[PDB]
Amino acid sequence: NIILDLLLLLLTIIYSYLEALVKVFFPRKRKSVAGEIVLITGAGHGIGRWTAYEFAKQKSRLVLWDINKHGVEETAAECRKLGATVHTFVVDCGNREDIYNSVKQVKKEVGDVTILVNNAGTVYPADLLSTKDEEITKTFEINILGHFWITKALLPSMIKRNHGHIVTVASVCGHGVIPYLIPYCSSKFAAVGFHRALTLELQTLGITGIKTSCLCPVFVNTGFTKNPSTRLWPILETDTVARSLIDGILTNKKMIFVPSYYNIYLILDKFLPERALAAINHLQN
Amino acid sequence: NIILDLLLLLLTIIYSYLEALVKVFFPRKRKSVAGEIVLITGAGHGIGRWTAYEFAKQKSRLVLWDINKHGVEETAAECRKLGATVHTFVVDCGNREDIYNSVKQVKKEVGDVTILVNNAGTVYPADLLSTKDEEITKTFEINILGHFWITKALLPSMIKRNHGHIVTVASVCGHGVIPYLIPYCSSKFAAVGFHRALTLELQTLGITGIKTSCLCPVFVNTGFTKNPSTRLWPILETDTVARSLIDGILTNKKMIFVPSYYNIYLILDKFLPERALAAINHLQNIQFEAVIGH
Ligand SMILES: NC(=O)c1ccc[n+]([C@@H]2O[C@H](COP(=O)([O-])OP(=O)(O)OC[C@H]3O[C@@H](n4cnc5c(N)ncnc54)[C@H](O)[C@@H]3O)[C@@H](O)[C@H]2O)c1
Ligand SMILES: NC(=O)c1ccc[n+]([C@@H]2O[C@H](COP(=O)([O-])OP(=O)(O)OC[C@H]3O[C@@H](n4cnc5c(N)ncnc54)[C@H](O)[C@@H]3O)[C@@H](O)[C@H]2O)c1
Ligand SMILES: O=C(NC[C@]1(O)CC[C@H](COc2ccccc2F)CC1)c1ccc(O)c(F)c1
Repeated sequence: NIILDLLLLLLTIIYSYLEALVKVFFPRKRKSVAGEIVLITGAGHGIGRWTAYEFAKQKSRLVLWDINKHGVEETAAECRKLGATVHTFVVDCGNREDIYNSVKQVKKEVGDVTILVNNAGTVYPADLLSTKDEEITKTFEINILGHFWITKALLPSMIKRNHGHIVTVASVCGHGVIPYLIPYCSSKFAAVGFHRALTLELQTLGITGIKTSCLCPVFVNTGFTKNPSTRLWPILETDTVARSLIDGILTNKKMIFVPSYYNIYLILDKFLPERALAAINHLQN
Repeated sequence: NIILDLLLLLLTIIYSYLEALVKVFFPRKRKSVAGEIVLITGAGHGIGRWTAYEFAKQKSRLVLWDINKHGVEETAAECRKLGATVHTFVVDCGNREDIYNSVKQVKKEVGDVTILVNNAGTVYPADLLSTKDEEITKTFEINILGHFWITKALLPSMIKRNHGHIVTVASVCGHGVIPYLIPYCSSKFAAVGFHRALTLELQTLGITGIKTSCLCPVFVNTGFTKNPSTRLWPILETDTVARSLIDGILTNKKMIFVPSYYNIYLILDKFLPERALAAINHLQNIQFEAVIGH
């Protein structure tokens, strides 16, 4: 396993260098998001909090949602320090009725959301037979079902004006799988599927102004899960993931992997049947 | 589009011939399923009904589940004609409490299930803004959440005996997407994710005796979806899909696409230059009755 470990380091180094080379040779155009009404769910901590900071620097109008009232007020105070106008609401993003009532409030107090970042997430790591049925339902209610209710509530206005951006925060767990996270991986696959089907349906209907982005990071140091011993993937910092997300949104990138070189592990999976799967699985344990 | 059509036709003719060549050069071993207790969900019609017929010919003991008592008893009558012992139960496979109570009944009247075929599914074709929230919940309750409850109830015995086979009936919609089927595609991606994560967790735990299979067919002529039309994929017959499934199960195949050459369309998607996606989308011309605006 020494040879495959060093080979993958070089493949990672080659991809990371060639990406930065293409980023200078063929730069992608960056749109403006100043004055857009951006709703961010799960904005009281982690990826959502630092994504709100990126949108505050971008001069957007923010609408922050979370069940953690103290947390979302801490994010809002920093966004205001950054010069942004912020509105916070305590919303359970896995409760359909709470979402619809809160959208009525956002329309009355702020206006029509133009960028939706479905970031709120939940996880209860455990093997399948050690999970609680309530936790499995909670995982689907927040990680995918809530994406349907928020998107359904906010899409009508975006379609009317032919202008919007729906961002789905999924995970590399929506493309690949990790043991002890069966319900979580299943809901993250569901999140990727929703992003892909929504993207295709907007093209089929002739709706050219509504963009879609899907954020798929590896483990991020937010406290979301206990720290692992992952030698191949990096233990990302929150600010780095929020920077990758804002860059992807401004550039209309449909699938944003963090780190971007994760796409090689995905390409290797579709061309690997099947004894070489376990060899790379033990290089990260 | 004449040039790209012949390029796709050649890649389908070559795959179908090379598969039959590998099927003779490196044949896969077919296990026996005689005497296994096989639970088939949604067995009152379509894929589930004809899969039950394949397992009846294989000499397994069948446990058929469905909300339609009339249909599941009609499938059981034919399985009995085929020489099989069959037990039917009226179970809502999207209801957690109904599932657990029914598993207690299956243990008392039949025994411990060894092969679970999570086949029951639903779909409500419509664009996202024309869907009903009840339909979105129903889609997830049956197409994925029910897979969790049934698997959780039946896995303990399989782990105790180091012997089982969990079959998840997903769709090509769990790998790719079709417009007017956003909630359905999302639920089918979740079914594929569950199959893949369950497969990996069994390996990680050292459980070697529990096999997993995932059935991913294109449109099948079962009435599930109305007037399906595909210019590049065929409109499959039910018996063909049930034959592909039984062959995959007996051979411990993890991902069963019907037709098997669909894997080329999936490989082409991961090496897609954006402008070539729309060219094959218009040549495919996927049609089916759905609620688009009205
Ligand atoms: N942290 C990682 O390692 C990681 C890996 C990839 C993807 N993700 C995904 O990124 C997203 C954010 O994760 P994070 O690491 O920033 O987590 P975090 O714990 O730092 O913050 C998540 C936030 O979501 C909020 N939230 C939870 N349930 C909610 C609900 N019902 N309604 C509203 N808000 C709710 C929490 O209160 C919290 O403020 C999630 O979707 C997660 O699955 C995380
Ligand atoms: N038909 C296709 O074109 C097609 C394409 C690929 C995948 N699939 C999948 O194959 C599976 C079977 O579909 P089909 O075409 O055989 O459908 P079908 O309509 O022929 O039969 C489905 C059966 O499931 C039963 N069922 C529905 N809801 C149930 C519930 N709550 N509890 C128990 N039983 C329930 C129905 O009563 C019916 O007997 C589904 O998971 C479907 O998504 C179908
Ligand atoms: O890395 C993420 N979590 C890490 C854990 O907190 C700790 C490790 C276990 C997996 O354990 C093993 C795997 C293989 C062999 C033996 C193990 F013990 C999963 C939970 C994580 C969490 C969310 C994500 O979205 C994501 F991409 C990654």
